[PDB]
Amino acid sequence: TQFEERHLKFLQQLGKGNFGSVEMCRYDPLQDNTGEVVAVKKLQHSTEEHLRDFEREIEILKSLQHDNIVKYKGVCYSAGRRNLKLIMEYLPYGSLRDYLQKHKERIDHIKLLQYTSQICKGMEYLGTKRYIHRDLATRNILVENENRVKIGDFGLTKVLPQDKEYYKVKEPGESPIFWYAPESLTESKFSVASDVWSFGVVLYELFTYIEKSKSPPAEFMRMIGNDKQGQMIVFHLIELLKNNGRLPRPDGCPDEIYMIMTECWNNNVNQRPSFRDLALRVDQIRDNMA
Ligand SMILES: N#CCCn1cc(-c2nc(Nc3ccc(C4CCNCC4)cc3)nc3c2CCN3)cn1
Repeated sequence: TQFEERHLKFLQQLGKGNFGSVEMCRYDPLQDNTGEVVAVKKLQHSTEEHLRDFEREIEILKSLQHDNIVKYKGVCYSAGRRNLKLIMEYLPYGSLRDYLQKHKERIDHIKLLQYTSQICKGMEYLGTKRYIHRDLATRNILVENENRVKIGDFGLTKVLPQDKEYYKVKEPGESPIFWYAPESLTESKFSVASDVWSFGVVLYELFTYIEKSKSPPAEFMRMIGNDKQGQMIVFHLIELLKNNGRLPRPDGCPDEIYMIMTECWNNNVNQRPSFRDLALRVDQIRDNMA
């Protein structure tokens, strides 16, 4: 937790997310080019609301210790408490979204299911802490090596109240609506079960291999008609999901995997599977394939 700004050497931008950025830096306190490369998240507009959210995000990440969750290393700030920065381990292959698109000819279904199982175990761990991730997507999953992925960003993550199994929240700005459960679109309710709905969309993403015209936004915009503007998009999306319109089975996806997706996409919040059942089903399919 003891990083001093004078010793962080900027190398390049790695990502520009909900509104902050992640940079590759070398932490080199001895100024001899032996320090380690780390990933550094900062806010791009340090309002007090975004800053309190960022402090809570930092506390959430520091409290998580799991093989499939990116490692907290520390914090760094300038004089006062301003320009707060989160220091994390650098993962060399980048986001799963980009990795999968780049290496799709070398990544088979058994490997996708290995990633799926690691994401499920990460999410189950979050749930044991009563955290709701709210932004599960392959762009927020990072690749440490070809056999290990990690949930890599927690900017929207909330803690459940102790008396309730959901958290109601609507932030100004724009929301990844094409990953959202219907009750998150209509009532702004987020829960473990809405994370399960999004997990279904992640599984869809993996099995499309991030083909550009097959993305959830592309498919949903086609299904509702590309005329829709602004708020009409969300309205028509809600109505589409209410009539059980769903993303199609991806090319080459086995029906057993598509059935996992469609069970995650249950309109009835209480009938969606748990992350532990998802991991068991995925691991049984993996074992059958091997
Ligand atoms: N999740 C999430 C969304 C926000 N976000 C977080 C990161 C991040 N990226 C990395 N590593 C990383 C990233 C990109 C590359 C590209 C570089 C050009 N050549 C191809 C590969 C390589 C390595 N390491 C991390 C983080 C967080 C903590 N550790 C990136 N975006």
